[PDB]
Amino acid sequence: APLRALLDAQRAAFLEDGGVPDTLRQARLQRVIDMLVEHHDALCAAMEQDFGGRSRVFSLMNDVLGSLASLKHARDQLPNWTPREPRPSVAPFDSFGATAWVQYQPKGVVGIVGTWNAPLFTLFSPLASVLAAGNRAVLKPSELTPRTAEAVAQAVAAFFAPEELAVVTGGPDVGAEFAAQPWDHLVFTGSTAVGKRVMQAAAENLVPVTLELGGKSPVLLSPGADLRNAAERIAVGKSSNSGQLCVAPDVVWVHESQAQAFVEALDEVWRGLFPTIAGNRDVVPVVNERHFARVESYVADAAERGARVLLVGGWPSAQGTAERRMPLRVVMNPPADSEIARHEIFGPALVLNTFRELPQAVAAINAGERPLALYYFGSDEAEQRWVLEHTLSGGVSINDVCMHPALHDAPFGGIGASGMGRYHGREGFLEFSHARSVYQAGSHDPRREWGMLPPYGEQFEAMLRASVTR
Amino acid sequence: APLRALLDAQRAAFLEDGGVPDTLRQARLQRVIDMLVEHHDALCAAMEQDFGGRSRVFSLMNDVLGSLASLKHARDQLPNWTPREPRPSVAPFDSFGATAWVQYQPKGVVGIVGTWNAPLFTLFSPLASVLAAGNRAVLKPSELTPRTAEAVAQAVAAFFAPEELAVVTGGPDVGAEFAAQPWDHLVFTGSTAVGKRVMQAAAENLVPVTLELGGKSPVLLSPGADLRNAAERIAVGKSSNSGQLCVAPDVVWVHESQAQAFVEALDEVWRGLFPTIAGNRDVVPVVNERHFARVESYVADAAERGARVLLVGGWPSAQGTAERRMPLRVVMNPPADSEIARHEIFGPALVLNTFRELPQAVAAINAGERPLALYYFGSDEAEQRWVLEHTLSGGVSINDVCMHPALHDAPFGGIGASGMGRYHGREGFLEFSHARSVYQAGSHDPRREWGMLPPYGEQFEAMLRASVTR
Repeated sequence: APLRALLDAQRAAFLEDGGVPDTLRQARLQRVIDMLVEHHDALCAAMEQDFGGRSRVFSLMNDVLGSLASLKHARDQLPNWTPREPRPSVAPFDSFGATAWVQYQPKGVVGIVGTWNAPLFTLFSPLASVLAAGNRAVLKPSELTPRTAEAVAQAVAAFFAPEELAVVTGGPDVGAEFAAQPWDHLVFTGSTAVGKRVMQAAAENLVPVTLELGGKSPVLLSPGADLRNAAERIAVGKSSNSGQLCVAPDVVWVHESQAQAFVEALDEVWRGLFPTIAGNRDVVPVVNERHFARVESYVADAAERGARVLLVGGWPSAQGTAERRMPLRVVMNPPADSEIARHEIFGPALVLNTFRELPQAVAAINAGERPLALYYFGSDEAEQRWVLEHTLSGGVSINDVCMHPALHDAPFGGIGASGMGRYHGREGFLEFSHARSVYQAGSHDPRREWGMLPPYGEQFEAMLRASVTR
Repeated sequence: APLRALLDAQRAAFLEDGGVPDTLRQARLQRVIDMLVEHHDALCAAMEQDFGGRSRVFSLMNDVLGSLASLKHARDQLPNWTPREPRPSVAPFDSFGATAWVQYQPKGVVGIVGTWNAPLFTLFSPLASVLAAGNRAVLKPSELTPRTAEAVAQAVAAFFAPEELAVVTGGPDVGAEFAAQPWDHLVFTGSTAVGKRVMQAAAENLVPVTLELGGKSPVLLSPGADLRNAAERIAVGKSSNSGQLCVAPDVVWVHESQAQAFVEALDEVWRGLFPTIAGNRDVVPVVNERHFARVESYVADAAERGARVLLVGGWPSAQGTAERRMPLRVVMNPPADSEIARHEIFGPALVLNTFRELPQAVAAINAGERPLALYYFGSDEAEQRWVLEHTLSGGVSINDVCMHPALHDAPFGGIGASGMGRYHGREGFLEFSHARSVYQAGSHDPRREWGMLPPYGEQFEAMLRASVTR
């Protein structure tokens, strides 16, 4: 009842809104920016405590500045997106004055369900597109970052009336009720398995959904790639948030003859990034004991099944285990029925699979679900093109990892099991708009003269038949 | 299994296509064009007999030429849609050579479920966009047009290998198995209630959907509108297919003082279009006795509840009833709990609601579900703008009805209960494509030398804080 009452109040205000001018959308976006600028110290502290020691430097980059960048881009660019677009109209009536256009209008009240790994970005980066399109919104921060959820709730209550932007906090019971409301559009970031249940819940009210989901993002290492450079970039991206990123490298494909050299370079880079693991505040802990036991169970299962497990970047210790801070474990060619071959790792472990011929790796990728991200390292344009043409992933980075979601003017989203829909840029503006085609009649209707109206003319029928051509 | 075996055969062949060049997509579209050109007379005969007398002129114009025009537009225009689109890359790394683009790739195997009221158009017009995007497809014609379904199946089997394009026929049991398959995309046209169940079925496999559904499409008659011109255009569009169109005018809103003039004009026009009703091959029958009883019960139920019912365009007769050919019945101001106020008519009856101030009509529209189409007649540009700004519908026609789905270069689809997603034009190409964002790294990575890598120093932190600005 209280959640529905909030949706109804936003909807009542929207139906009185009518048109939502550019400058009102920009003012709303500016208000969100001003709120984050005012509250970012409290927000970084909350994120740190929620993880049990997540670096405020990483939070500032990933969640605070990442969100601010999305919001500013939408603020500054949306005047280019709102104008209507004239289109050719229906021939031959356009020869008599008929015209046409597409106009974009907000859908109304959008719900946004965030996740815990980037608990501001997964709320405020989709919000930037949602507000640019002229909607009102309700945010549901993750209960796995409850200090952050509460700081976001207090901050929005201080800056916004609830009819314009509101926050709902609570456990997964609240989230479930959230997903069942008749929104005009629902955005969800989270696991593939939960995304299915979100879509089932949305189906009850025909709510369109943006689902940003998961998978095992592969890296393809060209047999001709600079292995030392690839190891550096992959180490930086994989160690970010201790692998707790939706686009983190999950499986690396490397030529058999280059596996050892790659792991050695990966280890050297990682030890230079993290000279200690236990007690190192730069190492992001696994968010909680549940997810720590999850990741560790994949590693232990792989070892029991006979896969070789390598330590990269340090040694485990009692204290690191207690802090949920770990070096990278690399699992070589795990069996297809092992847990780590079948689940998203989302943590400090990595699968390293070897190949003889790069099409062998592409075939394995294609036999699995389509990942949110796919990566290719190399310098052979023909090979790069072949890999992309014969795969499908949500997005791609070439000669780096984890970079394409930071593109403001390109869509960010999945495909297949990694999700549907997108946000960011003009594509994200379109996602939360209805594209409304309009035909406008001309002055003179020639149908009656031409015999096109019943009782139908024989000449008209003759002309219809002469129009059936290749 | 047979249905799944066919999907798997198409999927296996898709994975071997790799890239799908423009010219292959054009050849596929041309083969569909050639098939329809070769078989259109037999298809029009099947459609006539399935309805018990649907005009071969109407079928030729709407199902045959409508489908052909969509396919030829996709064939001729797709080389404009497939090129990759460069985009600004991620700052500051674009100052170091990083680049980006969006590339479009087919999703794979698309299922298309058609309906009976336009049994070719609702298969082949979405198919045009599906094939333009590089996909393979399976079609499910409506079983309410069984001769047409069979003719489509035989025509496709004569012209196409089933791994490229195939047809499945059968009743609701087949339709349910069809909606449960793991397509890469599913297109469904039909009622809102069945669309809900389709979306529920798709959720189990995270299948993205294009749902083209229903509602009660309203006409707003400005008090300044030319009433005779509006009556003429509305009579023509409402009598098309005897109202069995997803964008047919369903409710007309008229100022109280103009209702009589409008109904008199509508009658005069309708009698000119159909001087007789019974035995008149120009009058499309209601497709079968079930839908005939449905439509007639809405009329009866409204009169039983006190609503005035007016005859437009002729007088009912025993012969007309047996043929399922009727004059228009106009139901005035029916109560909100009447069947005709709550259901899509989709036949030869129309609700006429009166207003004293035009905003009353908009308010009532906004209190119901969002319709697939909305129409405005008038000459006041400001009033026209106000109406469109304060309503939302799939599409719109101004000073005509039923025209905007014939736009080749604008999307066609619904919003809210009238559906989600779209086809036609570049928008339809994009519907059945994945838009894959790609970041490509530059030569020199500046992060290390700028202190952006762990171990995190205080100067990097200071630079981050200095970036937190309005």
